Amino acid sequence: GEELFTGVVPILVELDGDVNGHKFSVSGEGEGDATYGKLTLKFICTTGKLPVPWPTLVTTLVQCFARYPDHMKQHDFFKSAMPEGYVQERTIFFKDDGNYKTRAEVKFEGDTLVNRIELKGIDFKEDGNILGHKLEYNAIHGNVYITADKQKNGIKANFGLNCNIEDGSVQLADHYQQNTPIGDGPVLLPDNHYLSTQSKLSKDPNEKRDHMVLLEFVTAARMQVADASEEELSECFRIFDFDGNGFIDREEFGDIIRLTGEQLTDEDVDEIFGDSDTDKNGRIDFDEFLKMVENVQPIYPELMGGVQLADHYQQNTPIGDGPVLLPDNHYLSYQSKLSKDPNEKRDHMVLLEFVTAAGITLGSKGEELFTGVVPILVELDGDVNGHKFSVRGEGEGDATNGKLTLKLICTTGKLPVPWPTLVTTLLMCFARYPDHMKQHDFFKSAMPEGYVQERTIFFKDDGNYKTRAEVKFEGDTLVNRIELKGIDFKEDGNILGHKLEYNYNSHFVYITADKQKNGIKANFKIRHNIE
Ligand SMILES: [Ca+2]
Ligand SMILES: [Ca+2]
Repeated sequence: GEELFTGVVPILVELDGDVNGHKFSVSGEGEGDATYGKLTLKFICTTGKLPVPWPTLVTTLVQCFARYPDHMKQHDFFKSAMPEGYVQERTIFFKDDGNYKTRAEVKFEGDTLVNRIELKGIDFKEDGNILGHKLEYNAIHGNVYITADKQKNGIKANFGLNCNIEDGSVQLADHYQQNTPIGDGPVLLPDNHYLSTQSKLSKDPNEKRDHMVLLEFVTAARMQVADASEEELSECFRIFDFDGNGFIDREEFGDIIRLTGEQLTDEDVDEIFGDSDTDKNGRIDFDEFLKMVENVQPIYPELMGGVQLADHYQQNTPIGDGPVLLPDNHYLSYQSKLSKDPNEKRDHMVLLEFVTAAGITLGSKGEELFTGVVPILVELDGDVNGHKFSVRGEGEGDATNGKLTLKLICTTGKLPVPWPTLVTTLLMCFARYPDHMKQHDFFKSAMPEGYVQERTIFFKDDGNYKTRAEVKFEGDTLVNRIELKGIDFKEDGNILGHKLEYNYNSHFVYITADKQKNGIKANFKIRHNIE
């Protein structure tokens, strides 16, 4: 292997595509600067209008221009295969839509680096997010997780790539990648690492054709525990250890490891657990966790990278004196979707929550009010660092499917904090408890007359929220009335400086009884993505 990438290199890109019978060609040109991990490319659809969104093609349309730091040069397969080049193949699975299969040759032709690609797409929905042009033209980013494939003399890569849908929600594209060298000469076969990639999409004002301008940065990295503080490694362990007992069990690992990506089978999970549990005692201690972080490269970058932790401490008490169910220990699995009503002019959040109860092995009263689609009202008054605001919401809850849908409006103008920081504050009564767990649903048992739900939320390296809510029925409407006080926030921090992404991760909320207050309590870590 040799470095023809020491300076600036001219790039050509040619793609021929067919997605659901819709043919198209793309031609691009630009420059690559590997020493700074930089590309600049202008891409043109030569066949008129592109039948798919430009952001779906970014990854298909030259990773040999990655910046490999000096301590990682021995892991750069891409450059080592030059000038003869490599074959890059992918299958890209769009969530709830079709897939692309791609085959590219990336090689030198003279002193120009050329990417020649054929792409075939199938099973797309003609008015899906892809063929219906429903994605935003923003920016994409992600980590490309590389492992050696010694059998083919090359590498594999996987990564989930997110792209914003026009309604503010997120489209997932699951990438499976292979690279093999075109020639016979030696190549570097790397230890597990990843490419940290940020893509900037824009337009030329002077270009009439359907096109994309791309500025892109690609940097090689490898997670090492030596490069994180005790604090950070402890935080990361605690994401896994969500029952707070100091050790990671199999159920926990299964739950949390699947938040690092969508591409692990039940067997892959069993394997990682077995490999990490080096003393075979059925649990991952902290020393074992530290090895597991280096061996399974996605863990720290996906759970902790670019994340703002919010530590929640919660307590729920019945308003009534009627008897309630106090549960054995268990947890709630939360998935959340954030979107925008395109006809609401005020600052607002549409929130969809999926919530199921789990974590009791296998071996009513105010249930009934939830049989039952139930209308919800939400009222919050807030004060964060002296900044007052009110939120008013309405929607529906469906406990039989663990589903709720809410539209929330800031009635005082512009919300002085990001909507995602209020998601947890703005209805655990709409969780679906399995039939073997119905005796553990405190939340429904307190209805009709309801419960108080208090929290303290600690934003790491920033201020905290304190909340008090009453959740009760008034007639046939379920009402959540909340006061929120926030203090000690930094005016240029991630909260008051609005540097949190408009999306939401999945979480497991461990619930325990609090018999002395005749209720339940819970503490859990929320993970807000930064930017
Ligand atoms: Ca544990
Ligand atoms: Ca162990």
